[PDB]
Amino acid sequence: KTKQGVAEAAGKTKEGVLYVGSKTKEGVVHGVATVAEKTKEQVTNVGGAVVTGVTAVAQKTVEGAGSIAAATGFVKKDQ
Amino acid sequence: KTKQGVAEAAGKTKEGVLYVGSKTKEGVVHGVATVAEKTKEQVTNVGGAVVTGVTAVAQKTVEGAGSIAAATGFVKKDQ
Amino acid sequence: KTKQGVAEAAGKTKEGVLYVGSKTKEGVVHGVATVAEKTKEQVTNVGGAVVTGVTAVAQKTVEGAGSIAAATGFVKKDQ
Amino acid sequence: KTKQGVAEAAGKTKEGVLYVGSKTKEGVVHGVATVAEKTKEQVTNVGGAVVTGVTAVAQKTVEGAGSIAAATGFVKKDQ
Amino acid sequence: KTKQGVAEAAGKTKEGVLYVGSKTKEGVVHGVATVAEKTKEQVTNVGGAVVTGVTAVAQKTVEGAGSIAAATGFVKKDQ
Amino acid sequence: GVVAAAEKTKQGVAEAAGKTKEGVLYVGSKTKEGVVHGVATVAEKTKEQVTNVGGAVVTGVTAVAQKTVEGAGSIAAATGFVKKD
Amino acid sequence: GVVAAAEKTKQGVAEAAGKTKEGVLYVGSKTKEGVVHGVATVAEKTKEQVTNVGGAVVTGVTAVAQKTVEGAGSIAAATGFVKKD
Amino acid sequence: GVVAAAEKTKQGVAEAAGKTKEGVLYVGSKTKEGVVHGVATVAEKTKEQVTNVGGAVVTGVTAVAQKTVEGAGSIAAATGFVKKD
Amino acid sequence: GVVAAAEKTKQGVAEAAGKTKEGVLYVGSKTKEGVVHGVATVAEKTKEQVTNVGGAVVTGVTAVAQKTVEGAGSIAAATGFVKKD
Amino acid sequence: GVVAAAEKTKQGVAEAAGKTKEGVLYVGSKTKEGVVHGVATVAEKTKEQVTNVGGAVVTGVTAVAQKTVEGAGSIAAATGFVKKD
Ligand SMILES: Cc1cccc(C)c1NC(=O)Cn1nc(Cc2ccccc2)c2ccccc2c1=O
Ligand SMILES: Cc1cccc(C)c1NC(=O)Cn1nc(Cc2ccccc2)c2ccccc2c1=O
Ligand SMILES: Cc1cccc(C)c1NC(=O)Cn1nc(Cc2ccccc2)c2ccccc2c1=O
Ligand SMILES: Cc1cccc(C)c1NC(=O)Cn1nc(Cc2ccccc2)c2ccccc2c1=O
Ligand SMILES: Cc1cccc(C)c1NC(=O)Cn1nc(Cc2ccccc2)c2ccccc2c1=O
Repeated sequence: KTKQGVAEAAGKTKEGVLYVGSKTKEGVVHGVATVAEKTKEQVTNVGGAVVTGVTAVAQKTVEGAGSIAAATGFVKKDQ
Repeated sequence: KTKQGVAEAAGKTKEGVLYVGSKTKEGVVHGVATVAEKTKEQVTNVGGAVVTGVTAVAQKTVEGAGSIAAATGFVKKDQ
Repeated sequence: KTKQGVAEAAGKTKEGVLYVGSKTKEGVVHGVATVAEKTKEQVTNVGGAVVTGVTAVAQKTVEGAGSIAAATGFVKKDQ
Repeated sequence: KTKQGVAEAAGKTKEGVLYVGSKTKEGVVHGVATVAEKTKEQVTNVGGAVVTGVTAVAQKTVEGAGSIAAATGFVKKDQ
Repeated sequence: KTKQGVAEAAGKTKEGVLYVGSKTKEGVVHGVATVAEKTKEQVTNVGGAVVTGVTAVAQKTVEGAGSIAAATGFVKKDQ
Repeated sequence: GVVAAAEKTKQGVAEAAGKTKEGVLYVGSKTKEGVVHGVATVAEKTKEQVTNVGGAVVTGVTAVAQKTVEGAGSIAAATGFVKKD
Repeated sequence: GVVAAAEKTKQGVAEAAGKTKEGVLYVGSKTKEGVVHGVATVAEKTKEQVTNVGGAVVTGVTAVAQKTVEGAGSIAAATGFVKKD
Repeated sequence: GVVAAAEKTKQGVAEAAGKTKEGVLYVGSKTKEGVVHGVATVAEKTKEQVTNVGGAVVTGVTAVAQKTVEGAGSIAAATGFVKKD
Repeated sequence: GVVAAAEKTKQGVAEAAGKTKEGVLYVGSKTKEGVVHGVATVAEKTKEQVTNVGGAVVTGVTAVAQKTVEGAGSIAAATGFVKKD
Repeated sequence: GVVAAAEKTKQGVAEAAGKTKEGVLYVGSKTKEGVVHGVATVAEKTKEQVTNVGGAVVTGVTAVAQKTVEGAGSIAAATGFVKKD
């Protein structure tokens, strides 16, 4: 037997009100807020990569080796 | 046996009100907010990549190796 | 036996009100909001890629290796 | 037997109100806020990588070796 | 038997109100706030990497050797 | 006098505003005004006797949520001789 | 007098504003005004006797949440002779 | 007099503002005004007797949350002869 | 007189502001105004007798949270002859 | 007179401000104004007798949290003849 990332809840009663709940979060992006007010941005690009926005990436994988969740704003010239 | 990312809930009663609930979240992007007010953006691009918007990516995979969830704003010139 | 990303809920009673619920979320994008007010955008592009909008991608796959969920705003010139 | 990252809760009563709950968070990005007001940004790029935005990456993997969660703003010229 | 990162809670009563809860956090980034007001940034880049934004990365892995959670703003020219 | 000009350009934007007043805006926000959440009551053997003569009585398990803009919110009001001239 | 100019450019933006007043804005925020959360009561054998004559009485398990803008929020008010001229 | 100019450039921005007044803004924030959270009461054998004549009485398990802007928030008010001229 | 200029550049920004007044802003902050949290009461055998004549009485387990801007917050007020001219 | 200039540059920023007044800002901060936290009371056999005539009485387990801006916060006020001219 093997348990990994398991949320367990048990409750027992005879008379009254009983509440049982279980929650699980794996690879979750929650609550991203961005505000830009009266912002000046001047970009001159020649063959490059420029990133100025908002990026939110959430990845969950099982039995995955070598995976990349995010790769933002890069120049790759492998030979 | 093997349990991975399992949410379990059990409840028992005789008289009254009983509530049982279970929730699971895997690779979930939740709550992304962006505001731009009176923002000036001037972009000149010659053969490059420029990203200024909002990107939200959520990926869930099983038995997947080498997967890329997001690749935003890049220049690739592999030989 | 093998359990992965399983939400389980069980309830038992004799008299009264009983509520049982189970929810599962895998590769889900939820709640993306964007506002642009009085925003000036000037873009000059010559052979490149420019992205300024809103992108929301959700991907769920099983037994998929090398999959890419999102690839936004890139220049590819592989040889 | 083996337990890893397991949240367990148990409750028992006879009469009254009983509440049982369990929560689990693995690889979760929560609560990212950014504000830019009256900000001036001038960028000149020639074959490089410039990143000025907001990046939020959350990755959860099982049996994954060599995985990279985030790789932002880099130049790679491997031979 | 082996327990690692396990949150356990148990409660027992006869009459009254009983509350049982368990929480677990592994590889979680919480509460990142950044404010830039009237900030001037001038960047000239020629073949390099410049990073000025906000980066929040959270990674949780099991049986993963050699994994890199974040690699921001670097130049790699391995031979 | 407010003047905005743009001459001899390739892409030009010229905006002029005399007076401007911004407003209220919500983006991905949650609000709760006058909200009752999660009330649980258990009673086994309760004896209640009420003798009310010309008054307001509130008895039992009561869960009241009120949201008022230009009025009054009351639960029990035993008044008299209310006049507006 | 407010003047903004931009001449002999490739990309030019010229904005002029006389008077500006910003507003209220919420981005990914949560608010709670007058919220009752998580009330649990257990009673076994309670005896209650109420004799009310011309008054306001609040009895029992009471959970009240009120949110008022331009009015008064009251639970029990036994008044008299309320006039507005 | 407020003047902003930009001449002989490739990318040029010129903004001029006479008077500016910023506003209130919330980004990823939580607020709690008048919030009652986590009230638990256990009673076994309680005897209550109330004899009210022309007054306001609050009895029992009471959980009140109030949020008022331009008014008064009261729980028990036994007044009289309220007039506005 | 406020003047801002930028001439003979490749990337140029020129902003001029006469008068500026910043505002209030919250970023990733939490606020608690008038909050009651975590109240637990246990009573076994309590005897209560109340005889109220023309007054305000608050009895029992009471949890009150109030947040007022331009008004008064009271729990028990037994007044009389309230007038505004 | 406030003048800012930038001439013969590659990247140039010129900002001029006559009068500036900063505001209040919170970044990752927590505030608690009028907060009651963690009140536990245990009573076994308590006898209470109250005889109130034209007054304000507060009795029992009381947990009150108040936050007021432009008003008064009172718990028990037995006054009379309140007038404003
Ligand atoms: C709630 C309650 C119960 C029992 C005793 C009382 C005093 C109250 N309070 C109020 O009625 C508050 N009020 N008063 C007035 C003015 C008015 C009232 C009665 C007769 C003539 C004029 C009013 C007018 C227009 C729209 C709303 C309202 C309002 O809401
Ligand atoms: C809540 C309550 C219960 C019992 C006893 C009292 C005194 C109160 N308090 C109030 O009624 C407060 N109030 N007063 C007025 C003015 C007014 C009241 C009555 C008659 C004529 C004029 C009012 C007018 C318009 C909209 C709201 C309101 C308001 O809310
Ligand atoms: C809550 C309560 C219970 C019992 C006894 C009292 C004194 C109070 N307090 C108040 O009514 C406070 N108040 N007063 C006034 C003015 C006014 C009141 C009554 C009659 C005529 C005018 C008012 C007007 C408009 C909107 C709100 C309000 C308000 O809220
Ligand atoms: C809470 C309470 C209970 C019992 C006894 C008292 C004195 C109080 N206190 C107050 O009513 C405070 N107050 N007063 C006034 C002015 C006013 C009051 C009554 C009649 C005519 C005018 C008022 C006007 C407009 C909006 C709010 C308010 C307010 O809040
Ligand atoms: C809380 C309380 C209980 C019982 C006895 C008293 C004296 C108090 N204190 C106050 O009412 C304080 N107060 N006074 C006034 C002025 C005023 C009051 C009554 C009648 C006419 C005018 C007021 C006006 C507008 C908004 C708020 C308020 C306020 O809050």
